[PDB]
Amino acid sequence: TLTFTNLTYWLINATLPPAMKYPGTDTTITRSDSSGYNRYVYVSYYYDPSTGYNVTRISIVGFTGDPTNYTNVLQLCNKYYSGTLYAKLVAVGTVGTTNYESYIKDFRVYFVNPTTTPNYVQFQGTSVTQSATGSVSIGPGQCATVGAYVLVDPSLPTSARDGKTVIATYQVNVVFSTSP
Amino acid sequence: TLTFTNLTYWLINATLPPAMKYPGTDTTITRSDSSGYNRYVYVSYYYDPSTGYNVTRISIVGFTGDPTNYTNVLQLCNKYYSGTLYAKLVAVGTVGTTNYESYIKDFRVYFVNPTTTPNYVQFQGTSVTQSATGSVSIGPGQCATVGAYVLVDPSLPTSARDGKTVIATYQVNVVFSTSP
Amino acid sequence: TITRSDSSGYNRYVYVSYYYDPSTGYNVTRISIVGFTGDPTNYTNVLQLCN
Repeated sequence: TLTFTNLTYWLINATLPPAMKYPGTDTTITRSDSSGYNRYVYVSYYYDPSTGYNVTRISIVGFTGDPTNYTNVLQLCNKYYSGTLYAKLVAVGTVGTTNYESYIKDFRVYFVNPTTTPNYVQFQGTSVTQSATGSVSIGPGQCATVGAYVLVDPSLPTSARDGKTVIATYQVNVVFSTSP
Repeated sequence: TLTFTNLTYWLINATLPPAMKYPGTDTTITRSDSSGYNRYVYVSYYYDPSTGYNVTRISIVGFTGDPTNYTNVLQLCNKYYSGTLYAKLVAVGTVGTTNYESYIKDFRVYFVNPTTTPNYVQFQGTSVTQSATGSVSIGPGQCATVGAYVLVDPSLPTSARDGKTVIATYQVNVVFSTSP
Repeated sequence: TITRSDSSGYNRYVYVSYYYDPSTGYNVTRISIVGFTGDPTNYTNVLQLCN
């Protein structure tokens, strides 16, 4: 009954995403004990073959029974879209499983350079107690820097304190936006 | 035997398509890097002479290694019909071959303002995995918006990462009607 | 029975009528179907034929 179509062509274009990640400054602590890793903060990105996400892994060292605060880990800012870009962090949840995840008692990722609405995502062991943060405005050239906060329960077994072993793996998604 | 004909007299004067295609606010970014194009979304409706269709060329610049979605892409928005329009979405497949189509891991199309039953047709590279959606009401005054969701695998060569080259071309057939 | 039309003059979109033409003596039946440019047109119920 008067069924009508349009037959629309769609074309797509590919370019480097405008967010990009810099390793910050705390990747040059260059001081470490016999820990295999010669640094304290690692920043690198590899192409996931399953889904093609620009995965950016980070290695953070936490001190058992003693809270640790970071002030310069990652900075986010537009490098090609020269507009006012809005960013926000959303927590996803634990990925993988090492059965050590009950031994972490608090873990937070937050902005340091721009101060805004709550500006922290908190993980209580395996569950997520803070869903997402608010937006933040970023201009051309200036970047929002991201801190960290790790606290590991001191009851961790001695055999896993040498630093080789991984005790957690958290996914957080930071979402760019053109609106507040 | 007992065969009397019809001799139909069959009146046609086609009216303008009451839906019509509006660029939306995505073309109002008006800002871009030194990538050649001043705009990211090139929405334009062109008279196709090859087969006689009001084909609309719109550009959806999908960023490499990062799933990108758009909110205000296309407006199916009745200005010449005084009733309520009921539409559903069916996709065709591929047009031509850029030899880069395998680099797409997902291409699904979901609206923002109109909300209904699944409301997304999803491509899987060259193949198709979603058939169609349900009906949605579009009447006078209330105006329907079309969205998108594009993800590109970051294994694309840097030469095609400039945004000039077209990486894929798909057909979508939206069927607007006056009845559900 | 579409019974709906924009500012196109005809208050309907499908017409069915028949007149007895004297030139050929045929029960010529008149059907009118509105078209749309750049747009395939399909229908469901135009005419019913049965004894």
